[PDB]
Amino acid sequence: KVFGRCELAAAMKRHGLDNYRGYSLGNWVCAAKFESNFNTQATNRNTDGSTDYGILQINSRWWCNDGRTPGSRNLCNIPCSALLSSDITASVNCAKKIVSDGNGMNAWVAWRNRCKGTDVQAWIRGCRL
Repeated sequence: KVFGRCELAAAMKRHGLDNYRGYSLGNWVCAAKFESNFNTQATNRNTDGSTDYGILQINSRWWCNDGRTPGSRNLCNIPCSALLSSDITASVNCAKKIVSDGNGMNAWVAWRNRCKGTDVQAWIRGCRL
């Protein structure tokens, strides 16, 4: 599923990301934009052999099982395919664990490089929330 901007903002809010670990909703929407272009089915292979899955490009070395990432963990206790669903619950719950891990949203390289310190509120401009 490819979410609209304001649609994804509403979904993320419904599932408890707004101010989650102190990160306003705009941060999350911004992260999703640059990670996946709001596309739940986004996958991207990494040089290390792991793969990133879903709206927030969660990695298979630590977070989900895809059955092909040697020596990886599955800390979110989910198959990586769960992260490609039109229903974003698995991606959100897994993101909550990731952002709680120590480095906050810096875990998302695209967030650090493209969203961090910018006017992230712009991403929820005009949305019914």
